[PDB]
Amino acid sequence: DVYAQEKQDFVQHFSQIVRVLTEDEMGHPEIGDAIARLKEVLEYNAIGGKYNRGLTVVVAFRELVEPRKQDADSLQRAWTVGWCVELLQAFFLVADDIMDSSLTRRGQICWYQKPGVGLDAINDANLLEACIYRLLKLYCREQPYYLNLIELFLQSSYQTEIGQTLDLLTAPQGNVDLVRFTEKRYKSIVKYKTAFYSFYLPIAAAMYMAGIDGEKEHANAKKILLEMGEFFQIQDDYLDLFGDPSVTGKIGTDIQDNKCSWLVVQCLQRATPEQYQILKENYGQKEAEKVARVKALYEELDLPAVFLQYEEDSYSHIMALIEQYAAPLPPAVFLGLARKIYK
Amino acid sequence: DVYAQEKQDFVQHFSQIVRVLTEDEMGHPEIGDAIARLKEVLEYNAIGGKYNRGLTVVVAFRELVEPRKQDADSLQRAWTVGWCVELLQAFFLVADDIMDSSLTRRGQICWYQKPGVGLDAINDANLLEACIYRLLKLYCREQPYYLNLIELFLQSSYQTEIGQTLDLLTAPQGNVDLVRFTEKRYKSIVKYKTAFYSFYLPIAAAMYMAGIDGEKEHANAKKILLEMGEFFQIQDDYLDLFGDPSVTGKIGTDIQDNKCSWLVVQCLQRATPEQYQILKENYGQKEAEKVARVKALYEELDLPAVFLQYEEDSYSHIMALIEQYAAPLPPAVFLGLARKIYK
Ligand SMILES: O=C(O)c1cc2c(-c3cccc4ccccc34)cccc2[nH]1
Ligand SMILES: O=C(O)c1cc2c(-c3cccc4ccccc34)cccc2[nH]1
Repeated sequence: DVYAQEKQDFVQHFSQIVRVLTEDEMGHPEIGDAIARLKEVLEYNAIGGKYNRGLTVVVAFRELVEPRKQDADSLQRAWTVGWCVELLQAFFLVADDIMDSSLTRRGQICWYQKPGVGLDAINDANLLEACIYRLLKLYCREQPYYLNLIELFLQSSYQTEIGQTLDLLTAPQGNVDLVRFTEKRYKSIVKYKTAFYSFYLPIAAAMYMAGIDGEKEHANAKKILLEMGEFFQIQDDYLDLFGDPSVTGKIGTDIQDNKCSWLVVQCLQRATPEQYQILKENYGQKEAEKVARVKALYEELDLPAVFLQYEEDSYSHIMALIEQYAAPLPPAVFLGLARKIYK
Repeated sequence: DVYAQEKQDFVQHFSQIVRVLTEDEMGHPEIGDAIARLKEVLEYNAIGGKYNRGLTVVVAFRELVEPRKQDADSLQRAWTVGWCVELLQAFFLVADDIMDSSLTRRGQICWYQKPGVGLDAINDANLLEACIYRLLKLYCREQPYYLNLIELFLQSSYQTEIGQTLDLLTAPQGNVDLVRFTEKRYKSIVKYKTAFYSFYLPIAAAMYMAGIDGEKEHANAKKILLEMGEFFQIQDDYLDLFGDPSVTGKIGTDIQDNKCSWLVVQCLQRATPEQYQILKENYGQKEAEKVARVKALYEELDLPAVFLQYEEDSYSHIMALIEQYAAPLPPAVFLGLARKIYK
């Protein structure tokens, strides 16, 4: 795929990002110790993932911009804006792992769990966020899209933070309540906390870099991308349990962690008073036996079949969304992304 | 003073800020619960202080802009940018109180310590930061200084975060070391963590709003304001101990909290090997007797006299800085601020 083609150049560019960001202690030797800590924070948190969100900027750039205008400088800017997306995610992950007491992230121990780090990781998360705007100034200050990119990264941080607030209010640690776990609530959490920054932001960033700044074009691209975001998170909640972890790189911690998953939401909708009481008793419990009972209840309520009928309607619908709203953008912009998610 | 004159109108404008920020759930009823939490976060954290940093924007605006151009709309923008400074501080305080395990802030319990809040306050701090850029867009999008304000608020967040990193590395909780407590380190911490956002940011924001965007003018104003910032923090560290808390609104928690204070720094400089060992044994201890021994050592080393000779040299020096670097700005811009700090 077009993602694997662009990966190597993109991952190689991280060294440049780190160099340019650590080139602040040249004239200001006084902050050197802080800059060394910033480097360590970048290396641990911005590296070790799939880089899919960041690569989406680069892939979309290649497809939106005329090959003739894709010079050395424009590509460097595309790889930087791609890394800004990856930094925005690192900032979210570092902080979210603190708030939900996570132990591991991308196979390794969470940054905040590292000895000597702890709650200092809050400042580290803030620094990761600050790096975006430093990189945008260093690389894009002179571009006609500079302001659009700044506003886009700010609006996406804001939407994600609203999504995170909504998530925290729905699943309060200690105040365990399944009444709050509605489809309307789930869809809003997914839209604000995940779909905007993961799907709309990288394509939207690529669009502005190509000079596509029209509100209607951005509204059209957003209608497609937000639906792709809903599907992705719904599919990810299934794979957390009903998915053979050979393919993935994570296992079912959602039942024991008391998460507002798409599974628990459908389970509640299709529940009899007795079925609900079983879920009420077993969901969110650290006990192995209790986790095993929820899985059995999900299987009983046709949830692997419910997810298949959802996939079916979703495959056709995203194709309808691309058919109707991709123009004037090349449909391959959305299709290349949908292939990675839907297959 | 000119600060007390502008206070009432400024504090009354908070209601408008909260209304405009909570006017996002009109078209998006789905995020209503999150917006209610944002309102509660604003009301608890942005209110209850002296509002000095925010008022500095408004006072400086009144003195920099021609009375004829100070219309209804321009004043609303000045009060909003003043509130953006107050929000930037709320974001820093909420987060810093988490990182150093603070119990109280402005006489009341820290937000994170409130039952049901806890580490959710990290998201709350992030939301407070996001509100700045929302207010700048809502009020200043159409102004020729829009971008300058965005970049100024971003650069100030970055400088404060670097200052906070430097502070955390100097005073690691558990890894108690006085060797790190140097004057060069203290001055860098104060400059990055405090002086930029408290002194340079509000005047600089007022300057851009007046159309004063020149690099030399900003460099001149910064030379004055950074020295005012150094003095302020040095004076504040003294008042923490040697200052009768009748005047202030806080007491000596710096010795027991193991802080890199200007006092402990001078104490180390003027220490014999024996005097250092006493400090090494008693500094950073929760024990009342141990806290009492440090105070006695500071008194012995002429530290109230050392601070007076510092005040003397500082009074003349800031007057020299204003004399030399205020032009073309009215010197009252800096003088009105220095009066509040130096008297
Ligand atoms: O977050 C992960 O580890 C992950 C990412 C993906 C993606 C993916 C591929 C290409 C672009 C994307 C843009 C936004 C979100 C996800 C993608 C497809 C399948 C599984 C995944 N897991
Ligand atoms: O932070 C507090 O509570 C406080 C603020 C002040 C100020 C002050 C006054 C006017 C403008 C300022 C701008 C930046 C920093 C401090 C000021 C003068 C004395 C004591 C203070 N305590």
